[PDB]
Amino acid sequence: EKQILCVGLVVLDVISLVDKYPKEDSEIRCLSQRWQRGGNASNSCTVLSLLGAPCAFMGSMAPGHVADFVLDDLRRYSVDLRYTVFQTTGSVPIATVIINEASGSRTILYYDRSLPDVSATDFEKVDLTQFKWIHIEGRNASEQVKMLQRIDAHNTRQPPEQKIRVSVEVEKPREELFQLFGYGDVVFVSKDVAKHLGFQSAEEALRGLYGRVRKGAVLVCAWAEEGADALGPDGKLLHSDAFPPPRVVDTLGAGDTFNASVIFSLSQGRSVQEALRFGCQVAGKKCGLQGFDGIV
Amino acid sequence: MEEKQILCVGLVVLDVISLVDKYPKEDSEIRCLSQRWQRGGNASNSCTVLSLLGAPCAFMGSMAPGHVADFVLDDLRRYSVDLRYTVFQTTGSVPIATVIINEASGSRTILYYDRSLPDVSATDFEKVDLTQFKWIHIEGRNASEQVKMLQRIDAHNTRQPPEQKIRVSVEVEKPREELFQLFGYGDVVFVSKDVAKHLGFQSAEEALRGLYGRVRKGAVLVCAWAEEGADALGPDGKLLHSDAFPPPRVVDTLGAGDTFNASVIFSLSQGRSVQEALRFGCQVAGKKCGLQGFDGIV
Ligand SMILES: CS(=O)(=O)c1cccc2[nH]c3c(c12)CCCc1ccc(CN2CC[C@](O)(c4ccccc4)C2)cc1-3
Ligand SMILES: CS(=O)(=O)c1cccc2[nH]c3c(c12)CCCc1ccc(CN2CC[C@](O)(c4ccccc4)C2)cc1-3
Repeated sequence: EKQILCVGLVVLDVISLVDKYPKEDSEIRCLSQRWQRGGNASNSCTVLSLLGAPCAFMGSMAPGHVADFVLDDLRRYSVDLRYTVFQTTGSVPIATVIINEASGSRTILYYDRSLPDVSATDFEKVDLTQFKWIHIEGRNASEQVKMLQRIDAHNTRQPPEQKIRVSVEVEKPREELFQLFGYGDVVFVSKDVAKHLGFQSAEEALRGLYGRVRKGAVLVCAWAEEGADALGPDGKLLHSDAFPPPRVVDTLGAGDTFNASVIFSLSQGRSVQEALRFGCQVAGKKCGLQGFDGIV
Repeated sequence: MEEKQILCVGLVVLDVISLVDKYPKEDSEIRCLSQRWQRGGNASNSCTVLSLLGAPCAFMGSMAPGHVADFVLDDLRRYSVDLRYTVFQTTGSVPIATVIINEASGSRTILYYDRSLPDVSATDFEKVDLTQFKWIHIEGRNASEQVKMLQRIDAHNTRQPPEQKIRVSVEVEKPREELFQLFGYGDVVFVSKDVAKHLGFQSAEEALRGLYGRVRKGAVLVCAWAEEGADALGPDGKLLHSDAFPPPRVVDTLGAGDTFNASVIFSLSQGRSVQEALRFGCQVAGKKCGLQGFDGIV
């Protein structure tokens, strides 16, 4: 059966759950601490798996103890490991995450490991007949554009029913990533990217950036407690309010939960308006739980 | 018979250090300057310093087998710390502490995670042949069990001539009510600035005057107060002081308190006066604050 492919990076999150944000130069006792497999594309596979959609993860990996944890973690979620790109240099990146249970905040201290990125040559090895949807987490944009051109070229030879749907996420405010707006059926732009571009709402960001998307594409922008908006070729702005839980305890991976839920809903043939609502409902539910498991 | 060792009873921690250029704002993503794995724990860090200073030492702590235990045991072993009294546990794991070191300000922020590792009990301590040690330092943790260990040392000392008596030090570093009974034990009592402030004291002198009535007859109460230096108070009621010796650039204060304690113990265990030991404690700890880790102190 056709799967959803997620192309991105896997990070190991070292999470410290606290009752208050630590003051500089103090010693605080953690409520709990845990290891969790992170990374945008990687979190989206976890959510797609929990929602019941067969999915695969394509990312760079370096052999060892961290890879054993990560691959074992993916296996627990039946996330297909076929396209794992093993590297001979670098390590899996580690992120230190402070989660403030009282405010719901997540603070990340990121450590780059010098792990080589998935290249266009690595992607050429992917048998595209096995996938109905391919999601690409924007990172090494010049290589990723070649991957997207490979998908576009495959799609020209397929009937409309057999075309692979594509989504791209532009989550970091890096100039190199903005070329990715012109690719994919669904383009996810983060609130962080929108604010760095001068936009003060999801609606402003969509109207201001729609000119950059491919003909027929849907541009999506989640705006935390203000909910999420989308804009398609008909010019109709779509919106869903946020659905915050009674107590916000964990926002780590909330954006990834939203993206996976929108992809899931759209792949099942739901409207963009239904997909936005579903995204907000699942991410909102996630924000009231530690991790992802409790969403189901 | 060989030179007698200094035994440190405490816990070994794995420090997961994030070196940063600024203190992270809540809900933001920051890139670390570097990240490293370092063996921590108060008594464990004091062993590192005693070893670097050249004093033979031994560490008694709980351990759970695994990758973390292999890293911390190999690290202690590189410092020739005697580990024959390591208590291997069948439940729990070696604790992990997340440390944020702000290179710009010289701060250290600790997020500590108790990994349900059982503590060293009084029954575990009963197995220690005390004839090996000239000094026993106890990092306050499971106080009711530790009080029994201290009573065992006191009982051993009643049967020994004054030259053969084992000197004892205790550290009360965490502001936990259970630990305050430990002030009544040991020849030397270390009280942290954190404990003193939690108890309402605003200076080392106030803390020493305010807490001296709780120490054993003849004990020396010691309190280091970061950039204000360190003070000590003994049975004559004379408050002793050393100013701090700050480095030109304060880069790493993680384990500075442990550097001070080990240096004071080292100095007193070598017949130096309390005044000489305070000065030495500030000199070594002040030097440590100017460098990442402990090795550069020598
Ligand atoms: C798809 S979605 O569901 O729209 C979504 C996607 C991505 C991220 C998201 N964040 C949040 C939502 C959300 C929406 C519902 C839950 C929620 C409640 C409260 C806050 C606001 N809080 C969270 C810490 C906070 O940002 C903070 C900052 C600094 C100090 C203390 C707290 C202030 C955000 C969200
Ligand atoms: C045995 S000892 O040597 O007395 C000692 C024992 C234990 C801890 C120690 N800390 C420091 C010393 C020290 C003494 C000399 C070096 C020094 C210089 C400057 C500061 C002050 N800095 C360090 C972060 C700081 O306290 C901070 C607080 C909040 C925000 C940002 C930084 C502001 C402390 C020390």
